[PDB]
Amino acid sequence: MRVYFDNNATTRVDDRVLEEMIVFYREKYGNPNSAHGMGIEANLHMEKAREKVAKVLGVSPSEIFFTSCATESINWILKTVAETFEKRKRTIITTPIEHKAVLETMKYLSMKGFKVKYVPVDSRGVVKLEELEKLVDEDTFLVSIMAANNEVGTIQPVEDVTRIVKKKNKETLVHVDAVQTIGKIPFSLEKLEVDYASFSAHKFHGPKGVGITYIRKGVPIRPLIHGGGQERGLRSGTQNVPGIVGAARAMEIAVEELSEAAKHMEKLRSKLVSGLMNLGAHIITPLEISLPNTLSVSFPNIRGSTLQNLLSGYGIYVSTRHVLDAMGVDRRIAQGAIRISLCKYNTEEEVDYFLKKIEEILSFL
Amino acid sequence: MRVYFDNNATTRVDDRVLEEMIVFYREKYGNPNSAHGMGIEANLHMEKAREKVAKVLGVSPSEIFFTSCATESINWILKTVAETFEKRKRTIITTPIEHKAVLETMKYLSMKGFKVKYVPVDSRGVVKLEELEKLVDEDTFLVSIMAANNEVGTIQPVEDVTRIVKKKNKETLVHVDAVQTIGKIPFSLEKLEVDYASFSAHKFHGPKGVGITYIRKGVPIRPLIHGGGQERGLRSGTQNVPGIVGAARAMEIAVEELSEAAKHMEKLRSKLVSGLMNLGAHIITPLEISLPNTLSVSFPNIRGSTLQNLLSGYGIYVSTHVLDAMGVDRRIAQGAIRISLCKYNTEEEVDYFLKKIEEILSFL
Ligand SMILES: *Cc1c(COP(=O)(O)O)cnc(C)c1O
Ligand SMILES: *Cc1c(COP(=O)(O)O)cnc(C)c1O
Repeated sequence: MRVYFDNNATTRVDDRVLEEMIVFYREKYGNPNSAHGMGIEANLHMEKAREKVAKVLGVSPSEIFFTSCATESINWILKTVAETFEKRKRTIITTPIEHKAVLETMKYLSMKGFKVKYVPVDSRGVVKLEELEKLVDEDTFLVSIMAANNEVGTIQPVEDVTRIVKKKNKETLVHVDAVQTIGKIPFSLEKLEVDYASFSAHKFHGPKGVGITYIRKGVPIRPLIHGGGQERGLRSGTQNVPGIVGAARAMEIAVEELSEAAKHMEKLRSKLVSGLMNLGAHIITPLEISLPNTLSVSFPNIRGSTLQNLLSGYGIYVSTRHVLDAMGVDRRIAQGAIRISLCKYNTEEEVDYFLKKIEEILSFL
Repeated sequence: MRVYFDNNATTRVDDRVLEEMIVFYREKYGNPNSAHGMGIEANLHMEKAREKVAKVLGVSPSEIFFTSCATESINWILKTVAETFEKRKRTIITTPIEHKAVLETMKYLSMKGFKVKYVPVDSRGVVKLEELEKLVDEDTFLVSIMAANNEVGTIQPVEDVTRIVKKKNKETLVHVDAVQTIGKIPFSLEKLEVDYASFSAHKFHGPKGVGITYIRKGVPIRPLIHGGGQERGLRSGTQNVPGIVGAARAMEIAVEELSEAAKHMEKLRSKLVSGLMNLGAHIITPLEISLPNTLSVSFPNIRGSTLQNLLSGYGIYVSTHVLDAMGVDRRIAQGAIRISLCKYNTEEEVDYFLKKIEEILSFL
């Protein structure tokens, strides 16, 4: 049996999404910027996708931008916003549990002369709100937080972070890496009061090669990619129409089936939690404040990679750092840590299979 | 019938290409950076794609990088190469007929304090070699030239350009926007001696959302996209595996059938040229030094947009600074439409095009 439990790394495209995408590869393949009939037709569907994404997120179509991935969206926002504040402001705040897309960009901005401060997180991986309040100063133009951690699944208090940041400095902008939200926990930007947000379609059964960016009307931004003038002149290059259409459909389906999908994942996760603890596993993920499909565990007596390799040999796929370290997790636990991440298509039969095979693997070791 | 003559704007994905892509959406959907079996499988196919592209272009697999589009590649190269020369060198040279991906990036680098020089082109759209030799100096760290113009089709003397540039300053790097080459004219980087080149899969029956970048082993480059470490740490973000696999297969097919395709397109283009000239059309495209599929024509006293609009109504798709750089008269420019064929266009479509465009000219 093939058991894919690494959905936080990427997901299989939904059959409904793929079907819609094929139309744009085979029939409506026009360039959305062309003034002719096939061009206007492509542009129509691209705009319909943008509107569908805006509706799901609760924002205006004009605030939705398409990129090649969330990593691009993140580089774009962090780097161009910084660029608009050069000579004026110099302080940026984020957390040490952010994805490398954010961290490596912050590392780059540091080299360029910016001051990046890191708000620590507690042992459950939740940002320390009291330390955040202190770190935010008048020279702070941007705060970048994630809606949920990809490795351990810890959900962050975005609303409190936004409220606390605005009270300490009304002008500070907030960016939310919202990649792990869609289809796992509810996420609307309608009343969230953030300025920028990043999403990746392949994390919610959408295709790879497509990122989604929310940029609040009027906030700072410049092009990371200059050229033909696509995306209101802010991100040039021919738009990945098939991808954009699939991604929008994927987002809509993910949010529409959220309630049922979340209950189901939460249920499969509880079966995994108990079955693994009974085999000697330490649970790293804080179950009460985490994505319902995510479960980071550890068998301290075994290297995570060794466990990962053996599971893969049995047709079971899981994944295997800077996050656990920031959480104060013991090095021995971190060394044997593996991440199990479900999707709406995972079943109880796969969980039973996973528990049975992992027990065998463990007895041989 | 439906006649798509706007292949230089984008093309329909080859059925053979799409068939391969579908496998990566449905079955082999692992993250190529994942350490497990599905990750290894995706990484494997992604590396095969890289090798297939390297083989086609005559370079090493380690010199091939995948992006989201040629525009991203162009931004990546121009912006980060310039970044490495900050406070050292400050002059960049390009032409006025370059695609906006290049011109807009130059406009940005100019605003950032770099000195951008523009080598003029002749009335046929060919870069003036004498002026190039003159403009390149010791402060010139990079020269960006296109292999062929997308609007009028003019093929540029890339070898001469590189040769002239190296003799004047052996340290100057050369980037070639090679987007309009693949599947239209032969293009190998094996003995070309350039440092960077950009390609766009959707211009050769590959998917949209995929760019191919050639970076000579050892030349300057920094990440435009920082993050997880993908593409040798030079371009992060989860790689578009289905697209990469599709783009490589498309490139392989395009080049493998270039000989037959280019002759077929040239035959179709000549029939179009004669038919259009026998209707009063001025031919803006230099037939002697241009892509075999491209034809920029203009009817006196008829706006290109109007002509394009009517052609579209008849199920015929064509498109409407390059002309300004070539010295083309305003009136002729305003009437310009661009016809661009692909290997799948037919003689039947050309006849239909000629018959309907005449009918249209009578109503206008
Ligand atoms: C996957 C992920 C990213 C990066 O997505 P790419 O699609 O690879 O660009 C960024 N942030 C988080 C939280 C992620 O899970
Ligand atoms: C189409 C084109 C580009 C841009 O390609 P995108 O895929 O839209 O990034 C760049 N240069 C030339 C010559 C082109 O024809």
